[PDB]
Amino acid sequence: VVKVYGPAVAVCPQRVMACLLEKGVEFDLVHVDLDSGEQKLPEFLLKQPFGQVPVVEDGDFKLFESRAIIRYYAAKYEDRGPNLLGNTLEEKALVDQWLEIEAHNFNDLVFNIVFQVVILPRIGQQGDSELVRTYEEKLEKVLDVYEKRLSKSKYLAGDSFTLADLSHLPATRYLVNEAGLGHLVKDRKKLNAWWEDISSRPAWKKLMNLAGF
Amino acid sequence: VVKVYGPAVAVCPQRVMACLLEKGVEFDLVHVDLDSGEQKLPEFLLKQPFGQVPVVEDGDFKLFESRAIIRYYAAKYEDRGPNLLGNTLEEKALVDQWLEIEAHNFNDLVFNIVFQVVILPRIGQQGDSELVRTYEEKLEKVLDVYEKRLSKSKYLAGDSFTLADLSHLPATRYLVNEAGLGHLVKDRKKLNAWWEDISSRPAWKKLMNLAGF
Ligand SMILES: Oc1cc(O)c2c(c1)O[C@@H](c1ccc(O)c(O)c1)[C@H](O)C2
Ligand SMILES: Oc1cc(O)c2c(c1)O[C@@H](c1ccc(O)c(O)c1)[C@H](O)C2
Ligand SMILES: N[C@@H](CCC(=O)N[C@@H](CS)C(=O)NCC(=O)O)C(=O)O
Ligand SMILES: N[C@@H](CCC(=O)N[C@@H](CS)C(=O)NCC(=O)O)C(=O)O
Ligand code: NA
Ligand code: NA
Ligand code: NA
Ligand code: NA
Ligand code: NA
Ligand code: NA
Ligand code: NA
Ligand code: NA
Ligand code: NA
Ligand code: NA
Repeated sequence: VVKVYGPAVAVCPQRVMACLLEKGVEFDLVHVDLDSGEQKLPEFLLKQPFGQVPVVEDGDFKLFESRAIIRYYAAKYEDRGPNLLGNTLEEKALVDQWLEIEAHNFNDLVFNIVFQVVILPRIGQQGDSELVRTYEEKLEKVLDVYEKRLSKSKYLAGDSFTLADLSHLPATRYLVNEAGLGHLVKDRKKLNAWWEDISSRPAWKKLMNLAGF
Repeated sequence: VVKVYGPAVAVCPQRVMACLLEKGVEFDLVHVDLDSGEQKLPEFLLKQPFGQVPVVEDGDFKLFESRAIIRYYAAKYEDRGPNLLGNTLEEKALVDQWLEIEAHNFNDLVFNIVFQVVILPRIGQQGDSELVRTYEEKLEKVLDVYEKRLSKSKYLAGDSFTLADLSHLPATRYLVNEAGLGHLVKDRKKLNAWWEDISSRPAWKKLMNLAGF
């Protein structure tokens, strides 16, 4: 049984768990207490040498980097559950393109925002609201590209749900709830409909029930 | 024949071209003048809607995000030239892990450094040396993990050269030349040997001959 390391509430562990749930892969969650810096101490650095979560252990196989992990499990269990990768090399490439868009254009801004608005106040530090503003204005321009895409295609990589969509679930939820920036999605009709669809999937609802969201 | 858009000198176009050269894929380079902001104007935004390079056009197939592109061509031409992906799903996962390490842990720091040290002075702006210092200190800690890995494995993802190594070529060259931070590699014996190996590959030398490096 796969072991997943990290808090249930954290974005990158959730990305992994969402894929495992979609693919029907049993796992055991091992909390790592990011609040207290457990991920930076020697025991955990033997598992993830950059001191970040998640890592997975699957027998004597060990893997980190959330987007590497979801690609691995989507392939290992391709012929079960939803096709998350695409079939043809061109379909697979479009999944990869929209993962790459998620991982930089989108997530660099969303993380920055959530870190200032949500993470830092929890440890007694004021966020930099002016900086958050700059991220918000960049993110509107990124999401205008999403809206254009979703006007043409039901999901990001084509007409079916894939890893590309899945990878957005955890951070987007924080963006539109805890960070108070739901307008970024609600202002964009196709994006809003996409969000209400993907975030209502049974695997995601199960994970949110576990996490308390 | 594949069309690749972007300057020959730029990092992400070079990442793509390195893969095409390794795989023996013919291409035509279409310069995009980043110096003058061509990538932000309407004509180019029809090709890459985030206003960045590269994009590839391969008949009526269009793809952007450099790491999506190199995965596509490594798969489309798997049975020719070097195996860049790995064979087993676990080998492929380790390639993906080290691509993910390149794409965030490594490249976020190297880009930041090169932007301040190299890009901004070329447009008449002083870089923020204090900020560059902070990046340099983070990057030493990242590269200590690389050194540990390369003590155990010839290349990053295993005993052979893969996409994981390839993806580092363009930015590392800037880091150790134009940015003046060659000590980051030279200080680390296994990393230095890895660098002198991968950057001497014939495909890379050909590309550097084209680019003027
Ligand atoms: O330093 C931290 C500590 C945390 O507990 C978390 C951190 C950073 O980042 C959060 C996070 C928030 C938003 C994102 O887009 C993202 O990639 C990660 C994570 O959920 C939880
Ligand atoms: O705004 C720019 C303009 C550019 O011409 C370049 C930019 C940014 O980034 C450079 C760059 C430099 C270092 C990197 O690690 C990286 O990912 C990209 C690129 O080579 C060339
Ligand atoms: N590129 C990594 C990012 C991992 C990451 O940022 N993890 C966060 C949780 S979402 C973390 O461990 N934060 C605490 C820290 O960085 O100290 C991946 O995708 O796995
Ligand atoms: N995530 C993108 C990054 C592309 C990117 O940053 N491209 C740079 C060149 S290396 C660019 O176009 N810079 C100019 C700009 O951002 O305006 C990819 O990997 O393709
Ligand atoms: Na990780
Ligand atoms: Na990340
Ligand atoms: Na304001
Ligand atoms: Na698009
Ligand atoms: Na919890
Ligand atoms: Na691109
Ligand atoms: Na990038
Ligand atoms: Na100093
Ligand atoms: Na390692
Ligand atoms: Na040139």
